[PDB]
Amino acid sequence: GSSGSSGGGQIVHTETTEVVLCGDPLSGFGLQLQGGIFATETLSSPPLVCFIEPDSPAERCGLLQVGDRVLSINGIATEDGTMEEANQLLRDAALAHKVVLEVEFDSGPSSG
Repeated sequence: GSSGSSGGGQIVHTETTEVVLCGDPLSGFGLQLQGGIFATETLSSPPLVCFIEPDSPAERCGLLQVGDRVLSINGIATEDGTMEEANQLLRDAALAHKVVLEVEFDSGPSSG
């Protein structure tokens, strides 16, 4: 199951942030993913936050915003799935009243 590990290695070359969203299965959450046009097709890259709902849970996180990336969802890699799956993954999560998203970025002097 969860076997502990240790010894050496190196720090992650990239950083990430866990976005915990909560909502009902009806009202869902409040976030839109951005990726391939077609649904029935794997994702070579992580989908971006196409859009976000105002006063929504995804927005309440603040940290989240259009442009962000979604590596995995609840531990499910988006690149190892299809657009739909990603969206669907958000559905099942909604039914849980909780969801976890993983964003990618280089924690540092990100000027813009």
